[PDB]
Amino acid sequence: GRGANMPFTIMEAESTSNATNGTKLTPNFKPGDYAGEASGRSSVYLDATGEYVEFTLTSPANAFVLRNAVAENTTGTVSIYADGVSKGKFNVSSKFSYLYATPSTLGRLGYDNAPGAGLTAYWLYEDAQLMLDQVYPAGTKIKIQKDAGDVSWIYVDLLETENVAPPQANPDPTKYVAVSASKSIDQALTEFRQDNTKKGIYIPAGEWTINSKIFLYGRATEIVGAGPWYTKLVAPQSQSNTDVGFNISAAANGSTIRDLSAWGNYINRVDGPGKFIDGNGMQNVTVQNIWVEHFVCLYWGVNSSYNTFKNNRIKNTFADGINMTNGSSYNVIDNNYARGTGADSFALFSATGSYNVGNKYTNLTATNVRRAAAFAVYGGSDNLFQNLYGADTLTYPGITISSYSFGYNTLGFGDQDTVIDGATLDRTGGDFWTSVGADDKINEYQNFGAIWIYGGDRAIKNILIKNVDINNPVYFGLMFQSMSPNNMVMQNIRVENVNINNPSRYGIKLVVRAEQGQGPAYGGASFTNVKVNNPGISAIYGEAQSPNFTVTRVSGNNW
Ligand SMILES: OC[C@H]1O[C@H](O[C@@H]2[C@@H](O)[C@@H](O)O[C@H](CO)[C@H]2O)[C@H](O)[C@@H](O)[C@@H]1O
Ligand SMILES: OC[C@H]1O[C@H](O[C@@H]2[C@@H](O)[C@@H](O)O[C@H](CO)[C@H]2O)[C@H](O)[C@@H](O)[C@@H]1O
Ligand SMILES: OC[C@H]1O[C@H](O[C@@H]2[C@@H](O)[C@H](O)O[C@H](CO)[C@H]2O)[C@H](O)[C@@H](O)[C@@H]1O
Ligand SMILES: [Ca+2]
Repeated sequence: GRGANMPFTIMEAESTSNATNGTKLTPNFKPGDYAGEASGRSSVYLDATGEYVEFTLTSPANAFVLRNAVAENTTGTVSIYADGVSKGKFNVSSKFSYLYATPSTLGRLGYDNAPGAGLTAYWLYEDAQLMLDQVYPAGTKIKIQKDAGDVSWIYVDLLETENVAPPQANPDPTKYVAVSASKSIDQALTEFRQDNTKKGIYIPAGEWTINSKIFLYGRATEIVGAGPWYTKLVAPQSQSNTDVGFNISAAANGSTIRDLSAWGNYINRVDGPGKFIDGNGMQNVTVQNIWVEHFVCLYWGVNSSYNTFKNNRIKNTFADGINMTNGSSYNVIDNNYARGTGADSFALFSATGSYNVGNKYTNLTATNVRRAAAFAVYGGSDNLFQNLYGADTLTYPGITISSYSFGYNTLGFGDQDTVIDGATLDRTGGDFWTSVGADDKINEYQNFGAIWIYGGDRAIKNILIKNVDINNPVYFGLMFQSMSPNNMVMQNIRVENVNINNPSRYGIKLVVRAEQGQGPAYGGASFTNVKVNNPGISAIYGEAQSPNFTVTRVSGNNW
């Protein structure tokens, strides 16, 4: 029960509770693979008419999201049945999936949408959303079945089920200017700004074009939809990579955007444009119960403080889900669900104001991270990451804790703890970068544990990791590394109440030589009640070869 508390239930297609006459994939950790990229590292392949996967509802549902893979450059249907009776068709498509690179150019993952000579397809899964005209009770058999006229083949990865309430009306037509078939979002906002009795705008159920960046100014503005399944803001879908959404000027600090969805038209990553909400320096803004897809990011804060992002769904983006940078402090990032981000799902990048401080990243779920980490913290002071669920990273840790500057002006970690408290990390880690001349070499890449503690070129200190379960990480549970030649001494690094279950290589790795010119870790870390269970090779690697690093076994360690 770690992570976000969402109204939808997620059921893996391959669950043993699901009858099927299709083909259940054996798991692997390979990017560019229909198993490796699936939630749970497996899917059920339906490849003939009449092949099905049968789900059983554990909670009532009238609405469904099917994560699936179909052929490149295709659209079509797959059928849904309730208790053996056909009830509709999902619109399945690869419009937003299939991003191309090569095994040695994973730095391009997400950027390049066109197939080409010698190029491998990655980011193979996408989603289909469907609402049915009845609430089906728990115990209903919901069958996904490939009938005549459906797509030639489909990998079924998981099903979201949800009991969606009826749409919520305009809270008060005399205070919220309604968008309508003949009144645009921009026109409603102009009416709002020019009449001080208005609190904001209401966007009814429907599909509403957002073909521009919509600027909020004048004063604090409320933007209220009917619910994310009902109010859909849609980037022009015959265009691609249009920078649309909202941009909140300082005059509109204190605004609220809630209860709606935003459907972008990005088909690859672009660096600069592409955040659904822009709000450089924004303060006291609330973004609540919105569902956003196919943007580069939901939000990328820049000295943005005292904001609240709550109850949101961030799916299938081309870079970070939410990042808060360059002084962003005292933000509440609470109870958000991310799946399929294109870079760090939830991130905090501290830079020069000296540190990002006082942020609370709580009750967060980040899964199917298509590049980089589920959670990432780059420097900062007095920031909390609490009750996290991360799973199924393609290329990188579940949690990155790093004092590398990336060339920006930053002091690294500060004098108050950065705390990871309560986290479950399932099948996290992966391959990235290169390992030429590396120690402990198993392939052409650097190899990443579920949690990466990386001392870079800035101070690495005051890190507390506690109450973490790490299940079946690709390679390692905890991976400690110091950048040479800087050799920053890690101080006050403590690990408490951690279970590392079935890591394929080591429970703990102290990186001895990541690549040519690099050396072992500097400083130390303490371990209290850290259990390593059934490691593939050994509980800990690198201790005897890291003479500048002290492992302190306080108590309760079985290694
Ligand atoms: O603060 C660093 C820069 O952040 C943003 O651009 C990011 C870019 O550097 C790269 O990391 O990709 C992400 C996602 O597309 C970009 O958001 C700002 O746009 C840029 O002005 C900053 O210098
Ligand atoms: O050195 C410049 C690059 O630094 C970072 O990436 C490092 C990478 O090059 C390799 O050496 O591995 C280390 C980790 O062991 C990486 O941190 C930046 O991420 C990259 O953008 C720079 O080009
Ligand atoms: O061509 C636009 C769009 O069509 C499909 O998605 C539908 C979406 O437009 C509408 O708002 O909701 C429908 C029911 O949930 C969706 O099926 C395609 O799936 C999508 O790729 C495409 O952009
Ligand atoms: Ca699955």
